[PDB]
Amino acid sequence: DQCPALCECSEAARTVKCVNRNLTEVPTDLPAYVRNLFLTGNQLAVLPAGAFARRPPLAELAALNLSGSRLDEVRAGAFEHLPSLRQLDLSHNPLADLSPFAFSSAPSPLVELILNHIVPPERSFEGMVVAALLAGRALQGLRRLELASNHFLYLPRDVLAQLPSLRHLDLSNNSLVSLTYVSFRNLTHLESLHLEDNALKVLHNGTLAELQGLPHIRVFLDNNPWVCDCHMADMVTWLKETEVVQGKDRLTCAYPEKMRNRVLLELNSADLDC
Ligand SMILES: *[C@@H]1O[C@H](CO)[C@@H](O[C@@H]2O[C@H](CO)[C@@H](O)[C@H](O)[C@H]2NC(C)=O)[C@H](O)[C@H]1NC(C)=O
Ligand SMILES: *[C@@H]1O[C@H](CO)[C@@H](O)[C@H](O)[C@H]1NC(C)=O
Ligand SMILES: *[C@@H]1O[C@H](CO)[C@@H](O)[C@H](O)[C@H]1NC(C)=O
Ligand SMILES: *[C@@H]1O[C@H](CO)[C@@H](O)[C@H](O)[C@H]1NC(C)=O
Ligand SMILES: *[C@@H]1O[C@H](CO)[C@@H](O)[C@H](O)[C@H]1NC(C)=O
Repeated sequence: DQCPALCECSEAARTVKCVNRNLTEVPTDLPAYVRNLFLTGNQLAVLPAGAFARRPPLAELAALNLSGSRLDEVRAGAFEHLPSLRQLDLSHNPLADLSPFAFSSAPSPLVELILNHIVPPERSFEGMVVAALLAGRALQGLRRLELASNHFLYLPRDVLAQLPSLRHLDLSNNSLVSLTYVSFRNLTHLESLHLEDNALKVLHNGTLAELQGLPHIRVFLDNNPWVCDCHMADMVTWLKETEVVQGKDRLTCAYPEKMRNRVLLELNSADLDC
């Protein structure tokens, strides 16, 4: 019941905030009632196994925000003994060392995992993150996954295949160039796909047909360097026909120079040349 030093607590809101206080470790005496825990703006460095494990357990803790706390290492079992944990945010931490077992018929309770801007200053980083996502099949109930701003070069096919509860996937502000060797064909449950601010030049017929087949999907494609040549014709025709693209009026050509900033929806065959 008390409230740890350097924290603010509310029994009524079941909320604990230990924010911008330069904590170097997770407080040991958190009250058992906590449902929402904010540990942002600190200097944690490393989160060890069982960093939140207590007796009695924090059995009500459902939302945990560790954003912007200079974490460079998250070790195996860091989140163990948190049977109610639904939402975890590790964004804006330079995670050089994310254990493959950081998050792991007995799946993790996690539903939402927010991992934006986790890439440390320049062993594949994307590979390390994917391993942590897929270890033990622990992330079965995961419905929302955010992986913005990570310098990722590819859309990881294994994540789409092996997290089939996913409803929301954010890969905005990465460096994706192509979707050619990834299939969206069977992603029934996928409701949102954020691909804004990548390096995509064009979408090909295969991709377009796959997306068109999904019952719930909303795709975000703004601020990519689209190339308005003859290879763009299928995508322009699709864009005119589709309802799955959000804010489709904003999509513009980056190249060639004579088409720069032209709206894709307005383009006709005579504009799309090679
Ligand atoms: C985790 O805590 C952070 C830090 O307070 C929240 O960060 C804010 O996020 C909003 C929406 O993305 C931004 O517009 C703010 O400017 C952010 N502030 C900072 C300092 O980064 C973040 O929303 C929290 N997430 C959850 C799920 O609690
Ligand atoms: C936390 O650390 C930074 C860097 O030393 C400092 O500027 C800041 O004042 C500290 N925060 C608090 C609340 O004292
Ligand atoms: C986009 O990504 C780059 C690379 O991670 C980053 O430095 C920048 O802050 C990001 N933009 C936003 C809005 O976060
Ligand atoms: C969806 O299709 C991919 C191949 O494109 C396959 O690996 C994956 O298992 C499929 N998903 C399900 C739920 O069967
Ligand atoms: C319905 O709308 C909400 C808010 O726009 C969204 O989160 C959800 O993904 C949508 N659901 C489906 C099934 O499209």
